[PDB]
Amino acid sequence: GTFLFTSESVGEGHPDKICDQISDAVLDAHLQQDPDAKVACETVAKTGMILLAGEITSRAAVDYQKVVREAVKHIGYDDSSKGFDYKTCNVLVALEQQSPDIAQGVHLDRNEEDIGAGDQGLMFGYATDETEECMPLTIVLAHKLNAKLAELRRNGTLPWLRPDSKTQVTVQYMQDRGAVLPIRVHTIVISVQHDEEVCLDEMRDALKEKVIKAVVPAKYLDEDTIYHLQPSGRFVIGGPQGDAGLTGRKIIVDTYGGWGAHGGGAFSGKDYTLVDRSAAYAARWVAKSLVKGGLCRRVLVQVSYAIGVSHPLSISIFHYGTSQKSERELLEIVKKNFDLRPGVIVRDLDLKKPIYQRTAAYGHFGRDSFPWEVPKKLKY
Amino acid sequence: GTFLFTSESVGEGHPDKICDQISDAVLDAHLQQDPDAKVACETVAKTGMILLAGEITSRAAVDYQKVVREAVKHIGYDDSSKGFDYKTCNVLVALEQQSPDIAQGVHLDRNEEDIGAGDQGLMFGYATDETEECMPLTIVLAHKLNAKLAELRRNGTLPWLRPDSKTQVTVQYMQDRGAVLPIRVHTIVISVQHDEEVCLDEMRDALKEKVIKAVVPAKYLDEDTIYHLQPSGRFVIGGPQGDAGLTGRKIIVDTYGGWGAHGGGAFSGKDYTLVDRSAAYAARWVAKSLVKGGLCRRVLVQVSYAIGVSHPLSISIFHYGTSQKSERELLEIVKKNFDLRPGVIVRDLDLKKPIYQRTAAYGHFGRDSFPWEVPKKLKY
Ligand SMILES: Nc1ncnc2c1ncn2[C@@H]1O[C@H](CO)[C@@H](O)[C@H]1O
Ligand SMILES: Nc1ncnc2c1ncn2[C@@H]1O[C@H](CO)[C@@H](O)[C@H]1O
Ligand SMILES: [K+]
Ligand SMILES: [K+]
Ligand SMILES: [Mg+2]
Ligand SMILES: [Mg+2]
Repeated sequence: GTFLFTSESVGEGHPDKICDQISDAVLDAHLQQDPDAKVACETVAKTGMILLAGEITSRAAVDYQKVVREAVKHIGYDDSSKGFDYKTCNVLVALEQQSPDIAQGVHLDRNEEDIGAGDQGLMFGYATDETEECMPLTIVLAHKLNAKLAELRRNGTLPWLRPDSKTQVTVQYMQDRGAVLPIRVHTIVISVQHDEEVCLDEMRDALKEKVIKAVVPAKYLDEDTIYHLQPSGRFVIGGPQGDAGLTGRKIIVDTYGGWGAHGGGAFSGKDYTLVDRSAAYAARWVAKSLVKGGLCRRVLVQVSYAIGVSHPLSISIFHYGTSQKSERELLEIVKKNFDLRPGVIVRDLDLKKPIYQRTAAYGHFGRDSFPWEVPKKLKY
Repeated sequence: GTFLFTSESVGEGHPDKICDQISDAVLDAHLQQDPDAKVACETVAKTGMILLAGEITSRAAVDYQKVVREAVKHIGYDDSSKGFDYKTCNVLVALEQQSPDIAQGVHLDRNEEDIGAGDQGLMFGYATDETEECMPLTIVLAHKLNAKLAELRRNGTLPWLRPDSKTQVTVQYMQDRGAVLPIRVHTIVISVQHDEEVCLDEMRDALKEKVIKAVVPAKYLDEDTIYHLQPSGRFVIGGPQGDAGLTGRKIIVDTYGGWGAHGGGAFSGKDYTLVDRSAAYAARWVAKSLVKGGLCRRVLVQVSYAIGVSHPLSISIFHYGTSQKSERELLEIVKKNFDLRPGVIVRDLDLKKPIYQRTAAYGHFGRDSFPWEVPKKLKY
């Protein structure tokens, strides 16, 4: 009755995550000046280059050079020896207004409450009672391993670390009436960029003693756990020099690590009218409210939209058999307690607030008591 | 016992799909000259611009200007009146060699059979007996609606159509012992770019009579079906001018439309050593072989890898209760019949053949009898 499940995460300096953080830094900069900014900012990163591409309509005056470079500085790429330097990289901007055809169809002359969806699409929310934060253990551990690397890099415990890292965690689970119970960690992978001077054995020892053992509860680790630590043997070249980055290429790292489902939309760089983000946040909020409310132990929520239409086209609830109530009953409860119009979500989840850069690494869910992580008390 | 499920698809000229097709055109061009080319080609599209970014190590001599422009020509963007023209757009190239640190860790001096994975990561395969091609009806219909638009555009039946389109299909399903049974189409969305001269009513009538009714079996369509046709009211600006495109931003459109699961990796622009693609193809192949072999009606397969390691780190089978055999038994059958090392997958699925551009629109699965769509006869 046991099975394996694997999730991955990446660090703040993984080239794809760099792009997500910059895109949300641009979004936050606009919202600080114009809460109703329309933002669709894609970022591309390669050796020596940050490119901004997309559509922004805003009353703000934003210094893109400063915003991008400050974001890269925060990540830690501040010297050519590290492969990338905020002081001297190229920043290119290819930003235009929102298409007037889109503007007239989505929000122009529409009361905020009844604004249309900024696009069609589908979105999922997921929650599982296997952790206090209602997230799969596989991805929670994966995120925390990268966070520990960043912590030990910035505090100088491991000065040889560089910002680009990847982790992967395989957990053995037990089935429990549709719910899942973690038993043990089966395999951990860690690859992290490092300086030229540190040897492989020193790095592998540190990754086991100072990162994994400092992160993963001992009850999940045993003599049989498999460790793949710096399995490439050498990872000096990294960041954008090692691998092109793009916004929206870590959407499973951003959400549930393969558990639940995904509708395909990226989060970073998008204002609240773009339901790919806001509706995914709302769907998480619904799912966690159902689990924390004791109606189920594990649940998947789908919603979908049409461009220009405020009300969702479909809503679906899948509880994996972990509720006494039928899925139909849960759907009725959701409809009585939630209003998933984008012009209502924005108020409930405070999505004009410039807090988006905080979401763009280590997952959008399970952390920091964002509004979508604070369950709603359900009436039924 | 009924529920809704929604999937979307996009056309060949959706800016994200444009990028996928160009990336695979570049991949195919290299493989035509060098079957062992190492390719990691990202594409970015915005008004007037195609940018290539990434890492290629190859003995080929490729004319990127010709390959990109020929791909855009094939899609149909051949005049400024359409928003984009292969003859006069900018093509920028930021391509470098594969990182030597990656090269030494993955494939250098390693027998082809025992080559390491080109990265860590997780991948899923999925199959469902609800259609002959073992795909969810929602996404099959969504793809076919875009294909019909492209057919009627290219054959001149609807000369006002332009290449950029999106569709979305909501199906009502019935539960059947873990399997799913389509009952009816609940909602269809179609948005497609059009010329300035055609009126909204003419377009909406054509989309219902010449596209939907020509694609969707009448048994699924009834008086209650909801149609959202050109719901924005105007879609003249489109393609990259309307919305920035990036490679790997339609990964759910590329796979199962929200059904099953996804590990996060993009397909287009990647050679066989990059398991994000090859292992996803192999996982589809496993899943379809199990369903077509009569061992289950609906199944999800996970695999995962570590960079530099040939053998998978984990394999998992989820059959939704649609088999008499346990999931453990199915896993044993998979292990006896499949070898999921990347240096074996390449031989079984012929992944050095330059056929990748054919996969980059209308989904990678359920079509064209690619090698991963031809089930393996299982011994057990
Ligand atoms: N030499 C290497 N060893 C391990 N991981 C690497 C190496 N070079 C790059 N990576 C990571 O793998 C990703 C994909 O190549 C990169 O973005 C980086 O995070
Ligand atoms: N005016 C419009 N109406 C409907 N869909 C549109 C419009 N403009 C662009 N789109 C589609 O929506 C996507 C996201 O904006 C675009 O890439 C395009 O496919
Ligand atoms: K890449
Ligand atoms: K976009
Ligand atoms: Mg990537
Ligand atoms: Mg997109």
